[PDB]
Amino acid sequence: AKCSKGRTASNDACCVWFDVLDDIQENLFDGGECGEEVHESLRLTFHDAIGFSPALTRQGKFGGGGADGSIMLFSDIETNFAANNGVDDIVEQQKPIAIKHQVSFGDFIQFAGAVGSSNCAGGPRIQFLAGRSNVTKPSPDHLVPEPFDSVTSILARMGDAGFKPDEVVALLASHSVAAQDTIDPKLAGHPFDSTPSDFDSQFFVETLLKGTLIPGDSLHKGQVKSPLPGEFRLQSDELLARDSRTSCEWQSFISNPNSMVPKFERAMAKMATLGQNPKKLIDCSEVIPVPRGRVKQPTLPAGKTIKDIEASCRKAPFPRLPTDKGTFTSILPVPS
Ligand code: HEM
Ligand SMILES: [Ca+2]
Ligand SMILES: [Ca+2]
Repeated sequence: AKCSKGRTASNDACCVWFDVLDDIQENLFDGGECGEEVHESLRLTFHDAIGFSPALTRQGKFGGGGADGSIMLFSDIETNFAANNGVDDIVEQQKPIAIKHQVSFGDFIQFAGAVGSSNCAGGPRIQFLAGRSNVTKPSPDHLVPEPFDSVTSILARMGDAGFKPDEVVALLASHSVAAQDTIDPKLAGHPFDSTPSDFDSQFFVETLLKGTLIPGDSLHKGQVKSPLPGEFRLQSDELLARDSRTSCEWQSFISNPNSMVPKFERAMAKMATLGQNPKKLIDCSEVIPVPRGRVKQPTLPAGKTIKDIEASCRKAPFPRLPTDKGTFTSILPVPS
């Protein structure tokens, strides 16, 4: 098939996404930058997808429709979940966009995440299937994992959805390109790692550092201590990095940074299609750009040493990674 601007799709129905791609890379991702709107976007893929409980379904109860765009269709309901605070912003930006192209909301949300992550340095190229219904029902509450939930409860929430523990760690790779706004509003935009626009293993490293700093005037529900100024640290992430169910895979992304993108692509492709039949969708992965950027060597921050690493696995010693030189430069917030 032939699409706009001299472009080609194996399947004709994918042709609309090429023009969607042009719009969001300009009028949402600012010339395809890996910034706030990509971060929000990528986070939005999860808040839509995870509204999916087969355990609830098995009991004659509605268990959510996963990647069905309901968070957008029923924004009023869903975004006033406490687990969904700060989410209404990127929903209300995306909504008019997906309307003009008459793509379904579920399709659109998975698209923006797939597109934006490709904008990130050493970013992943996420599979993108299309044709999700635009008819669904709002997600039941309390399905989204909270940063103050226990690992045990978090594993069980994602296992219910479909994920084994290894896969959760993989998905969390998204935190490399991430900051918070609602745990501590006064620290809004401070990233979970030192390089929030690179898709690198720095998140897995800095999560294993000891928490030594209180960045705000106090700590908060779901927040623990940071290892570095400018950096925020989630309770859930600190735990998962050290939990013996998850510590070794957490570490695997450090000892083998090449494995991070393909492992994260696999799991994302599951997530983008929770509550969906892939055999009932068409493959428009072509539209999603090839990411630029080499896999970076993971480094220990300036001022840090292997002594600062809370090594939590068990089968395999921590890898000998070099320390950055100089004094540590306090980490700049993600732009407004
Ligand atoms: C497994 C349970 C998870 C928990 C408990 C969790 C928790 C959080 C929290 C508390 C924030 C900060 C939100 C705020 O207050 O502004 C955040 C940010 C973010 N999360 Fe996660 N998350 C989880 C899984 C995921 C997954 C599966 C993805 C994507 C695959 C993801 C992608 C993101 C992104 C991209 C951000 C940055 C948002 C921004 O910078 O505006 N998270 N997460
Ligand atoms: Ca949903
Ligand atoms: Ca990063």
